[PDB]
This record gives sequence, C-alpha cells and structure tokens, in this order.
Amino acid sequence: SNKKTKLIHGGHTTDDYTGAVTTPIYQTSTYLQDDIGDLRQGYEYSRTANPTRSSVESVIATLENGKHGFAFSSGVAAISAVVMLLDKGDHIILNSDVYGGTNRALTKVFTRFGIEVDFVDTTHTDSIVQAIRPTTKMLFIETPSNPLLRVTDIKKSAEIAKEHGLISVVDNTFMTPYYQNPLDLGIDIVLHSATKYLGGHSDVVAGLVATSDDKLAERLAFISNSTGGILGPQDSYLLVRGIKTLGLRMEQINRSVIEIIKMLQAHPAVQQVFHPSIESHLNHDVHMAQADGHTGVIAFEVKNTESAKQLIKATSYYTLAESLGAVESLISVPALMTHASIPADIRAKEGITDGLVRISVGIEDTEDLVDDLKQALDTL
Amino acid sequence: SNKKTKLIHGGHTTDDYTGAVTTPIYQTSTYLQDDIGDLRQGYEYSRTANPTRSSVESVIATLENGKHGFAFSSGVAAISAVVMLLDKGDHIILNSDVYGGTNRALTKVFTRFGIEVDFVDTTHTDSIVQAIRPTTKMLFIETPSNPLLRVTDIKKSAEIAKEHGLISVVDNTFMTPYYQNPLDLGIDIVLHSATKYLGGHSDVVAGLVATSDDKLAERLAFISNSTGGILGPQDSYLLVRGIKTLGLRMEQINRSVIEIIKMLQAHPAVQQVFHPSIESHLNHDVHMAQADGHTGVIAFEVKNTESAKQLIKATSYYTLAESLGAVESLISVPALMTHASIPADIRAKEGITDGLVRISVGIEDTEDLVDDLKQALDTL
Amino acid sequence: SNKKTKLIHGGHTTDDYTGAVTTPIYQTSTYLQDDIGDLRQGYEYSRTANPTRSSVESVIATLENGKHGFAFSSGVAAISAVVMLLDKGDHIILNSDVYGGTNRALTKVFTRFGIEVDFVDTTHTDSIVQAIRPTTKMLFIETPSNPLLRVTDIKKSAEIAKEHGLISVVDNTFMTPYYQNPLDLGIDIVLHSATKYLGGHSDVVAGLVATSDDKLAERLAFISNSTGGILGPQDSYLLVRGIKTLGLRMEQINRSVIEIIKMLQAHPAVQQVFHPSIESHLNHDVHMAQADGHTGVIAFEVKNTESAKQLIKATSYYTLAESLGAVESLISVPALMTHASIPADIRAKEGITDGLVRISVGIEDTEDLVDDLKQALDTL
Amino acid sequence: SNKKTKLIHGGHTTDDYTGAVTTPIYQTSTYLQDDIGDLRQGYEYSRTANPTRSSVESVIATLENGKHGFAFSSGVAAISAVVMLLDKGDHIILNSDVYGGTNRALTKVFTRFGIEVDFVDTTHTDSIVQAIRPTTKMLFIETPSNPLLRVTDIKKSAEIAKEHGLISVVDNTFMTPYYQNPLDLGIDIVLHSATKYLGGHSDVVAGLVATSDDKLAERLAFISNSTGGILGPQDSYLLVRGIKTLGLRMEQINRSVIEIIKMLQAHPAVQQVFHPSIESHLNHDVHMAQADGHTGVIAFEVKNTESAKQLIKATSYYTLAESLGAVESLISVPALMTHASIPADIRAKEGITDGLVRISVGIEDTEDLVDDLKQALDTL
Ligand SMILES: *Cc1c(COP(=O)(O)O)cnc(C)c1O
Ligand SMILES: *Cc1c(COP(=O)(O)O)cnc(C)c1O
Ligand SMILES: *Cc1c(COP(=O)(O)O)cnc(C)c1O
Ligand SMILES: *Cc1c(COP(=O)(O)O)cnc(C)c1O
Ligand code: NA
Ligand code: NA
Ligand code: NA
Ligand code: NA
Ligand code: NA
Ligand code: NA
Ligand code: NA
Ligand code: NA
Repeated sequence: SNKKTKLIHGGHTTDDYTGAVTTPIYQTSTYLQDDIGDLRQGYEYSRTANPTRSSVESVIATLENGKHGFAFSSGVAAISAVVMLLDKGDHIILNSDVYGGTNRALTKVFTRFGIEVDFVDTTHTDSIVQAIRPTTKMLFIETPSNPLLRVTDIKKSAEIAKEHGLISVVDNTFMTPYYQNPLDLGIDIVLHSATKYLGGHSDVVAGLVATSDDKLAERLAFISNSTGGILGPQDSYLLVRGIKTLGLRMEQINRSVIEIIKMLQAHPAVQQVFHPSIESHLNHDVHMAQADGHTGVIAFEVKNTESAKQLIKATSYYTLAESLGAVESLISVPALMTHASIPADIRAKEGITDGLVRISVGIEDTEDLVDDLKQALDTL
Repeated sequence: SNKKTKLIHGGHTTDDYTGAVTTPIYQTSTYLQDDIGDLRQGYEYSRTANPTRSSVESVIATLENGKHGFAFSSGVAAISAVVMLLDKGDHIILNSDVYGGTNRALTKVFTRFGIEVDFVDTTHTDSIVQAIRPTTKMLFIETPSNPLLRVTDIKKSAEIAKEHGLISVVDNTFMTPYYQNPLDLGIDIVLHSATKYLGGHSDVVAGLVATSDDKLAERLAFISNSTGGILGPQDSYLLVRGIKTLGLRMEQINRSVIEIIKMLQAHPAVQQVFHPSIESHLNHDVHMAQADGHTGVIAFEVKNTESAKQLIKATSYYTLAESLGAVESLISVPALMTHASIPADIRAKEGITDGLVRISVGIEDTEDLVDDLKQALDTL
Repeated sequence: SNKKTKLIHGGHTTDDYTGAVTTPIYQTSTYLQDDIGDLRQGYEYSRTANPTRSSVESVIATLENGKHGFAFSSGVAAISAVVMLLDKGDHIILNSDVYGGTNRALTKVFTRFGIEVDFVDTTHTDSIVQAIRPTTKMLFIETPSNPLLRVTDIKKSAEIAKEHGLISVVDNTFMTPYYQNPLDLGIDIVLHSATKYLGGHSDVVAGLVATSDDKLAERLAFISNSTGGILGPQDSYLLVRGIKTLGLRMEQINRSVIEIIKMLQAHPAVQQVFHPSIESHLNHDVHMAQADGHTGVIAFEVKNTESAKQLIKATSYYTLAESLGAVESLISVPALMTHASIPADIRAKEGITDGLVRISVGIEDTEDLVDDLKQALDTL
Repeated sequence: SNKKTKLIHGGHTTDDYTGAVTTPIYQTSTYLQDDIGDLRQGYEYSRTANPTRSSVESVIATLENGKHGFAFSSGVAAISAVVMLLDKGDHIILNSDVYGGTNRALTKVFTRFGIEVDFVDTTHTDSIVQAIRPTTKMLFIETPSNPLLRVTDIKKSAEIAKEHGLISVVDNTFMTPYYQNPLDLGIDIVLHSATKYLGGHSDVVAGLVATSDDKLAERLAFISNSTGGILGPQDSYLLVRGIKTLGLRMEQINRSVIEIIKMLQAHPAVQQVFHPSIESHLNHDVHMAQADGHTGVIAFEVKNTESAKQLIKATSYYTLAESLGAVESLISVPALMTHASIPADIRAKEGITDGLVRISVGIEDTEDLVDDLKQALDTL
C-alpha cells in the first residue's frame, strides 16, 4: 500500500525453500541440471542469472513500478549498458551538466565507437526539440543534476521522446524511487547509482536499471550477459538490506535539509543556495509536480577557497569524502574535487565558483547538523 | 622461488596495518580524506580502486610476471574492456573456435560500434599474416580452445603482432598462470575468466587481466573506471583465497587427466579423443614448448546423443552443469548445450558431433574418476 | 551530541589505515608479529581479539555509556558468559518471567554446576530484598519482560545490588540503548540479544555486553577467551551496519506502537492489552522515569486459539515467524510457540491465555499496520 | 569411495532448491512458518539451526564416519560444550600436555563449577586405569599433542572408556579426518579446532564436533542451543569451502614434512626432533596403526633463545604468527609464546627448552621449504 510498507514487502526477498525471511546469498557460479536443458528454478550460470541478484532486480522493478530490473557492478556500468542499446551513427541528447562520469564515458569512450553526443540545457524542454537530429535515438536526463541541482521536466521529456521515436532515460539517483518515479511519467528506462542512497551505507558500489518495456528489457539482458558488468551476490544482498530503511533515511534527510536551508539562507557568510525546494529555484514548480520530496544534496556559495577549506575543518559532523547518500553527512568542494580540470574562467561562468560547497545530508540529528554547520560558518 | 611457493607468497595479500595474514575485505565505497586531495593510502572511491581488489590485481600481475593487474566482474567484462581499446574502423583477428561468449560479444555487440572481426584458423600462424589488413589493430588468441582444444603458437603470434604493430592478447583461462605465461613469450595482454580454475570452487564470477605495458595499463584503467565492470571486494577476497591452492589443484587434475586419457583411448565405445597431451594432436610439440602442464578439459566422441546422455546418467562422480575448473568433475554435451543454435550439418563439419562429450576434470581421487567413467562407458 | 548523531559517529567504525568510511571485515584468524611478542596494532589471534569485532564492541560500549564491550555468537552466549562470573554455591536472583532461553540455561545447564537460581516478582523491588541469601552474588533483571511486558525499577535494583554486594545485570534487549541505559542508573553489566533490534534486519544472531567496571571487564574477557563464544567478523560488520539506523527504526516503531495501541484498546474483539505506555500498566511511571521511549513488542488478548489463528491468517503485513525487532512486523501466539510445555492451567494462571497474541511492530507505514490489524480483528 | 572423492562429494553441500553447486549462505535469523509449528524445511530460528551451518555439520559427520555434526564459534567453544556434558562432582581425565586453552578452560573455568580434573601421561594407557575414580565420567585425549607430539593409543583408550562407563573424547585437530578417524576406533566424541587445518586458510575461527551416539548428540544439541556458541553462516560457508582441498593440502604438507625431517636430523645445529614419523619416537608404531599420514607440526631443538630468534629472522618462507594449519608455513618458539608463564626450570624439565622451535608446515614447494630452513640453520 503506502511507500514505507512497499519498501518492506515489495519484491521477492525471502526464501521459498526454507522460509528464511531474508534473501540467501548464492555465492555460486553454476547450477546442477537434472537433465540437459532442464533447470530446477531457471538458473544455469550466475553471469546470466543469480538468485540473490534476481532478488535485488525484483526490488528495483517493484519500487519504480516497472516490470524488469537489472543489477550492474556500478552506476557507470548501468549507464554503459544502456548506451550500448545504440549503434555507431546514433545520436544521444543529454543535459549539459550531467554527472562527470557519464560525460567521461560518452565523450571519451563511446564517441570512439561512433556514438554522437549533444549536451543541451534541458531546463527548457524546447532545447531538446531543437537538438533532435534525424539520427537521434536516445534522450538521457538527470534531474536534479550535480552540483547545482538543475531540474528538468520529466513528463514533457517523455512526451518529446515518444513523439520523435526516442528511448527516454532518467538517472534517478538523487531522488531515489521513494520520491520520484520516472516510469510512471512515460520514461522508457530509469537507472540509479545504488552506490549512493539505495545502498545507503557507503559500502556497496552498484548500479540498478528498471523498465516496463519487454523488448528494451530483452536487449538490456542480452547486453548484460554479453559484456558482463553484473553485480555480485554479496553486494546484491547488502543492497536489498540497505533498501529496507530507504524511506526512514530519506525522511530524516529531508527534515534536516529543510532546516539546514533555512539556516544557510539566513547566514551572512553564505551567498547563493542551490536546491529545488527553494521557491525561487528554476523549475521549482516542475520538481514539486514530479516528485514528493527532496534530494539530500545541497550546494551553497561561500567567499572563496580558503573559506571553503575553513568550513570543512571547523565542522564536527560533516566528513570530507567523495560519494553522497551515506548515513554520514558528507562535504566537498566541486571546484577542487570534481571540476578541477575545467579552466577556472569556464568554472566561474558555469557557476562552479571557488567557494561553492556541496554537502550531502545524512541521518544525524537535525539540530546537531544545523548547529554544527552554522557554528562553522560563524568562524568566517 | 618455485611455483607453489609463489602462489602462497607472491602479491600483497596481508594487512600492513594490523598484520592480518589474509587480505581484509573492504566492503566500502569511499574514503576519508585528511585534506582535499590528500589520500591516506591512495584510495578515494572504490570504483576507481579498492584495497581488496588491489590485492587480487597484484596476485594476477605477479603470477603472470606482469606489472599491472585488473579485476573485472566477469571474464566477458575483462574481454569487453580489452576490446574497448579499439575504435570504430579497427579490425581484430581471433581464432575461429574462440569461446562462444567472446564470439557473441564481438559479432553481436562490438560490430554495431564499427569494430571489424575476422575469425581465422590460428593453428597455422601464417593464417594470421594473410588476414592482416591495414586497419588491423588486435590479435586475440585462446590456446587451447573450447571444446576441441586446438593449440595456437603463442610466441610466433607475439612476433607477428610486434612486426605488424598489433596489440596481442591471450585468453589463458584453460591453462592458468600455473602452466602457461603468455607475457613471458612477448604477448601484450593476458586475460582469464577467473570464474573457472583460478577461483577453483565454482563460487565466484570474475575476470582478470595482466600486462607489463605501462601505456596499455593506463588505457585499461581508464576504461575500467569509465565503464565500471569492477569485481567487488567479497569476490576479490574469495578469488585470492582460491588461488592459494591453484598449484595443488592443477597437479591433481593433471594426474587424473593422464590416467583418464589412457582409459578413453583404450575403450571400444570411444572414438576420437581431443587433448593437447596426445602426441598425435595438432601442435602437440608447440603446446609442450609453451606450457609445462595441461588443462583439465577433455573432449571425446561416443556414438550419438543417446550414448552421451546414458554416459551422463551412469556416472556417479561427473556432474551435469555448465562452467569448468571446479573441484567437482563436470560433464556436458556441446552439441546440445553450447552449439545448439548451429545447424546440425555445420556442427558435424566443425567436429561438434552429437556424441561429443566434454569433461572438466576435478580433484576427486584419480582411480575413482577413471573407474567411474570407464564403468559408465561399459554400459554402452 | 544527540542520540541520532551518536549512532552515526560514536565508536570506532572507520579504517585508520586507508580511511575507509566503514569497518573492514577482517576475515582472518591470526596476525604477523614483527618480533616475538611485538604486535603491530595489538592483535595476535582472532578468538582473543579481531578488529571487526572490536569495532562493534566499541559501538555498544559507547551507546550504553560504558567502557568495555564484548560481542558473542548469540544473546544466550552473552548470558552464559555473564553467569560464568559465578562459582558453584553462588546464588542468582532473576525476575520470574525472564526469557525462556535464559530460564532454560539457568535451570537446565548451570544448576548442574551448582549455581542456585531464585525467580522473584521484581515489579516490587522489596521482593529482591526478601530473596537475598548469604550466598547471593548476582541480580539479573529484564525490563520490560516477555510476553506481558512487566516493568522492573532499574535504579532501585542497582541500589539494592550495591547495598548487598551483588553484581547487577540488565537484559536491555527490548528497549535498546536508544531508549534505556542501565549503566547510567548504577547497573554493573548491561547485555543484549543483538539478534533483535540492534541488528534490526533479521540476519544476524549475536549478543552484546557492556560494562564500566574494569575488573568485571577483565573477568568477562577471560571467560570469552576461554569458552570461546565469539561473534565472527562478518556478523560483527552486519551488526555495526544495522545499528546505524537504530534511531530511525525505533522512532518509526514507536509511532506505529502508539497508534496500534489506541486501535487495540478501542476494538470490541480485544480484551486486555499489555504495554508499558498504557497509563494503567503496573510501574508505568517507573518505565517513564528510566526510559524515554518504548519497545515495539505488544501483547493483547483475543477470545481463544481459533481467533488468534484467524488473526494471523487475515493480516497482510504481520508475518508468522519467531524472533522480534525485524524491519517486518511479526506476529505469534505464546501459548502455542513459547509456553506450550507449561500445563494449560498454569499458563492461564500466569496470564498466557490461549488467545494471547504478541506482535513485534516493524517499520511499515503506520496507517497500513493499524488498518491491516484492525480489519483482521473485524473478521472476528 | 576414496578419501579425495569423499571430500568433494560427502555431505550435503549443494542447494536442492536452485541446484546451486555450492551451499547458499543463509545470512538470516528466522524463518516464515506457513502455520503455527509447520516449518517448511525444519528451520525456525538460526541459533537452533541454520542451513549453512547444517551443511558444514553434515560434512564433518561424514568425514569422521559419525552421524551427528555440530559447529561452534571456536575450538574452545566446542570443548566447553563437550565438558558441559558433565555435572559438579564429575571427574575428567586428560593427557598431561593437552592444549593450553583446554588446560585454561578446565582448571580456571570449569573447576569453579565443581568439575574435577586429572592430568595423566596417557602415552601409557594403564596410567588412565590408575587415575579412574568412582566419580570419573570423561576421558579426553589429544593425539598427537602440542608441542612435543606425544602419541596416545586411541583404540585402547576407547576400550578402557567403555569398560569403566566413560564418555571418550578425542581432539583430532592435528591429524584431521583425512588421516585419523577416532569414531572408527570406538571413541564416543571427536572434535576439532577447524581454525587450523580444516578451514586451511587462516581465515575462520571455528570448532567442529562429531558423534555416532544419538543420546550424546541430543545432549550436545541441547547445550549448543542453550549456551549458544554457534558458528555463523559465513564462517560455515568458508569452512565447507576450505575442506574441499583438505586432502590435497595434507598430502603436500606430508611430502614437505618427510623431507624437512630428513634435513633437520642431518643438521649439526639441531639436537632433538619431535614428530611421530621418526621411528625412535615413543608410540611410533601406535601412530602408524591408528593413522595413515602425519600432522604438519614439527618441533626441534636449537641451542638457545638467540639461535631460535636468528632462525626466525633468517627464514624467508616461515612466518612468525600464532595458530597452525595455514597455507603459509608458520614458525614459533613455545617457551616464549605459549609456555612463558611456566617457570623456566619446570619448562626445561618438561622439554620446553629455550631453543625449542615449532614449525607448522604449509603448502609451499617442498624444496623451497627445506632449502630455506637449512640455509637459516647454517647461519647458526
Ligand atoms: C503497497 C504495495 C504496493 C503498492 O504499489 P503502488 O503502485 O505504489 O500503489 C505494491 N506492492 C506491494 C508489495 C505493496 O506492499
Ligand atoms: C618464487 C617467487 C618469485 C619467482 O618469480 P619467477 O620469475 O617465476 O622466478 C617471485 N615472487 C615471489 C614472491 C616468489 O616467492
Ligand atoms: C553526541 C556524542 C556523544 C554524547 O554522549 P552522551 O553521554 O550521551 O551525551 C558521545 N560520543 C559521540 C561520538 C557523540 O557524537
Ligand atoms: C567414497 C564415499 C564414501 C565412503 O565412505 P567410507 O566409509 O570411508 O568408505 C562415503 N560417502 C561418500 C559421499 C563417498 O563419496
Ligand atoms: Na555494463
Ligand atoms: Na511506458
Ligand atoms: Na568491462
Ligand atoms: Na613485452
Ligand atoms: Na559464552
Ligand atoms: Na557504576
Ligand atoms: Na560452547
Ligand atoms: Na561407537
């Protein structure tokens, strides 16, 4: 029924054989056949299918209201599998500020195989319509994006993609299926880096893909089985386990996010704040219309690099590390950690200033997170 | 010094911090940084590098006398990573009977990205010289091959590849680094499905790649980090653990292989036997010159399909399952399980007759394996 | 600072060596010594100490405001270790309705070793004072108890134990350290079956013990190392991981508990309800004074056995299984599952009627749990 | 049939449900019941029984030709469980040089519970007959013992135990079931620290117990379920996995042991050598009669402490660590590491001289181990 119940009871995460209330870990590569071609439960070779991986695939298919799930060894392996639905000469549209690893994959790997890439500002969906070529086959959208949390209208992107015969894809990592369900809005394929919120505990690298389209699912299964970027059984088990508390974790994160944003907007040492919950944020009404909560990623401007580093050193509960979606609150400086190969002038033009801080809110006590960050800002 | 010692002490498989005599399992995605960019031990994000995966990478680099190791989520993910060293328009030569999954990957995935594929009979290396085009960039060799155990001259293939400016690659799965070291013979890249002998226990799906070439290693690392088919830490740990007994397991397997072949050649219900240890086998002297033991895969002909199935049902210690390299002895019928989409007439022409049986010898007692298979053959 | 923050940042759960933000899994039995007796980080043999187990021990010591933690292979192994602080001839006082496994251990195992056991109704603490003999050495209290949730005054029990020279022990399983901290009230030893709420996910069997007493800690460490009921590293890791969400899970559980109790008290098919939050419950004010939340275990009476079974069959979200503290809501019938060896007449006298149902509230949506149970009760 | 085959195919180590060729890891605490008391496959609570633990229990029962297996969280937890078959006032006979942890348990823990302990030199079995009291209930034998490898006649001990109504117990750790089967010789209970050879890889702490006696098995199961020192599922899985190569590992170890002993006996810097394979060793013919191979533990005398430490520093392939039975060869000095609390004069009297070295032979190449140790001895 309701979402928190669906997280516990949706998907197949018990053992039919023994009744075990958690998914067994099938640390196995192959399976006894009673006769040639006769499989007991449909398993014959773990790269093709493994029952622990099937459990996590059924969870992601259920949570996104799809019919088919796929579990990959990382988020970028999920993205690579989806991009391999195309051939040389095909063209894909992505939002201009897509995740750095996606950018790297498309422009440094798949362009050598004749995939053509166009980055457009999808916050205005008519941009997509202008960029469509006769060879365009895929539309790939992240919303909200990193690190400035730009919002793209999912339902209009789905309509444009249907009209022009495109496979539509949404990277739903930042929102999770708890708050945003692209397949319900007409999107063909939804994917996640489960390394972040879904696993939730900073201890699994994994990607997840869901679809409702039988034929796209067939093509994805073929690509998974031939290029072999499969998630292993132990990581599948830890993913299933982490997803159980997704609802609780996202709601705690959202409570802290609201309070932290009030604090950041009131503080003298903070300039602009980027987050889709701010009413002045571009496409705020679009976000509210397609999601019913918020990501825990917030970006905000302090004066300069030295202020950003002082902020990191003065906080007690914000940890300096890469990734996001942990139970710990994480802090980072994009201009130094993810955008440092961009020339400084272009960085400044795109909004990645030297004092742009990104925090990923965790599940610590709201008042501790607000107070800690405020007292650190006070030292500037 | 000697090989069995190198299996135990080669590579880095202890913990420098606590002294733990086995590699810790770093079930983690990210790492504390003391200052922005300052990494304690060089780790920052597990997709890029994880200390358990690094341990298994150092083992495979040591065992193959290379300098760089890479661990992938499966054998075909290793092969896909290596093939992505090429661009559209590039051409690769493979042996004609390469593994079915490699065939599938090249001709159903990478040809859609403009990679051109030519299959040649590499048992005569001048075949390679005839097939070389101006666009050829890679030579990819399995030796011995599946299921007829055709042998290709590794050192001459390396020389041809150097002469014509080609990246040379050997799939060394069947022999393992215990018996055959392609990098010592001039090959650029060696790879393995560690799902088979290296893991040794039918419980990990994994691929491993080693090279001595700094720049190829750089390109492989970039591809691994951008397409993300990484082996997880638990599977890396189980791989490191399984490799410890590789020498013992391969020597037991080889003792049984010799005795089983004597039995098969003497038996009236058995026609041809395929294995590189038979002196009448094509390129037997080449195999003896580049390897110092034998794979545990044997193929042999019985009369027909019904005889093959009766053989499977009458054996007590040969298990019907896919894969090879287990501690259990495995049995299968290629014409029904791996080549069943080939038309029957072409199957017969290539040697995949309806009574072709493939066994993968395990580590059971030699006399039990010989006696069990002989008494099963006696029922024909 | 606050409890939800302490759950994330208390204890040592990162790797000092690599910076990994989660505790490495030291799947290892022994450790390199640089010289005889010179240990790198103090480890020499995993039964004596293992770094993953040390991580979970430091978490439980921190959460209970103790100084020493101990991790055992199960809750009853923790209890057995604590009972082995006594000698033959020593006498221990327990509350009369202590957990069945504790009862079994004391009266069927440790009485054969000369430990003398007296069960008393500790809801009136002067009962304890009457039962104290010259040979009494230990006072062992569960509060609240199973399945009728009887409450015992912890601080008065601690005072009585100090006055008469007794080791005081509280089984704090039902409340968890999130809501009740016996060591803060003068108790010598606190213990838990971490199989329940602390692990939280129905996937680890484990016990945890904390103390602030150096000499009791020394004796516990000696007993642990000599009788060897240690928790393994993988289970320690999963425990540390599950504890991160303890605060979120307990607060969700408490919201549902309050609403479910309102429903149960209003329903015509339900007679008595047992839970310390009910103001008419014995020692309700004592519970409120020593805890600041509630267990998720509730017991209530329906008419008879057939009604209880119909209740189980009509619910969609209450699962029939043993244990408690899962993310799933669990349901059971004590008279049939935990007290079925007691004669029926004594069962009825102690309150374990044939229609006594026990539910363990999970983290599903509150409205789904209330509605599901109410509609099941309506079918009676 | 033969032993190496039995290691692969004995016991239940596949999944009946999916056909998985390895035992699934049931990381679970509890199990769905279809109706109250109706268990799908007999499981209801993992402390009582877990399917991965059952798999390893069936392996040890098969390998020792028993009917019931039990898996404990460590070797000393297995020993404690067996000792808890007795009551206060009962008396147990052990060999005088029993393992230090067993000694510690009996004389520092179980004597406080009224168990009476007598240590006797069981190398002459009439010693046992002299020590039998009217209260004696158990005879507990290690053969061969640590560190001087004293041999006790198992079959005569079984006969004495039957004659006088005693439970007979053999700690079979050093020999493993591959070479010595006490239950075949009339012993009631056999136990192992699986931390050593059975796991084989220095990565599991575990104990294993087998018996053929239904009523002793019932009592052991009750003790296991009430005191709760159970092995966890991941450690059970790693045990099952390690046991597969036990035969191969023990045979390699035995080849190296024979050659190393020839070298040690010829070397001028080495005085006495202790190992049951030496024909002048006490009860050599008894060992040959009850076992058909040898332990990998060897002890030998050098001049003094400084020589022992120089030996440790000069070896390349002998690792200084505690435990034994690894794939790595291990070295230690008992007088400094296991007997350092004994006064020096009593140490010298019992044979634990300051230059007594103990090595545990691993599976490195025989010639490397012989040459390395000989060249280290040459530096004295
Ligand atoms: C509640 C629930 C649903 C509801 O799905 P929606 O389409 O979001 O309404 C589905 N499956 C399960 C198992 C549920 O518990
Ligand atoms: C024995 C040994 C070697 C030997 O390497 P080769 O090139 O095969 O001679 C290398 N490394 C280690 C750790 C060894 O033990
Ligand atoms: C908040 C916090 C505490 C506070 O402990 P109390 O005694 O409950 O106030 C202790 N340790 C850590 C790491 C904390 O974050
Ligand atoms: C070979 C074998 C046996 C033989 O047992 P013994 O009593 O030692 O002869 C038993 N079980 C299995 C499964 C075997 O393979
Ligand atoms: Na992929
Ligand atoms: Na659709
Ligand atoms: Na790959
Ligand atoms: Na080279
Ligand atoms: Na214990
Ligand atoms: Na105190
Ligand atoms: Na025990
Ligand atoms: Na017997």
